[PDB]
Amino acid sequence: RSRTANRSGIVIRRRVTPAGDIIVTLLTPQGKLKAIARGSSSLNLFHHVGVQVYQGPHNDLASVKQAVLEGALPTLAEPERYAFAHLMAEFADALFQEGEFSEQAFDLFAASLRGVAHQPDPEWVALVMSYKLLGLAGVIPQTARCARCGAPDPEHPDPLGGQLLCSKCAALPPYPPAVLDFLRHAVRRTVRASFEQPVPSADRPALWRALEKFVTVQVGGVHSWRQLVP
Ligand SMILES: [Zn+2]
Repeated sequence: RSRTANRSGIVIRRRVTPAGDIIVTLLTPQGKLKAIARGSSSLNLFHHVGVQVYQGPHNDLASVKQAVLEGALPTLAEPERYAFAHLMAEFADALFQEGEFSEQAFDLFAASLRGVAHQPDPEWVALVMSYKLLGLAGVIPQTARCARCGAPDPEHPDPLGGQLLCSKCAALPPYPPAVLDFLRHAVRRTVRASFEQPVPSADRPALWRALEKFVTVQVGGVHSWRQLVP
């Protein structure tokens, strides 16, 4: 809401044009920012960056006037970490359509990139953080009640909505207790507590499947993200 503006954030999308200029999307504490750098920092993917940005009535894209690298995670150069970082970025972009993206969502996102970069189990960090991001977006699964009939404490898969069905609405067998436990409490408890309670990787494919379904149903700017899910 001004001509010129200083913003700090993380590059979550980056495309160089044949013309030689960099079109970037950033997540900042004040929300998503779409910007262009015509042609210090090269605004590299997943870099935490400080920019001065001009936008007037004759340019719909804000124009990057100066850009300084404030922080980077060089460890996202590892294909597997990079894979999950790219998943978090695309997830954040699709969830949250902007301004709608608080200071707390920014901090959560950044923390997710830090977990992905630094921890033994990046796929576990991806999952925890995706359910925690769902919460701050106000796209919360109702796991205390059955998706169809409303019966408390549903324990079964939900093939259509990605939520939870009770035994009497469900065709499929119950989830294992640890999947169930996580599906119930992932959104509400701390990042750290969920980090110290990892779900076994044999049970994980089912968490991704519920997550896909739920997002495909509740949020519409997807397909890019779907393609990066394990
Ligand atoms: Zn039911």
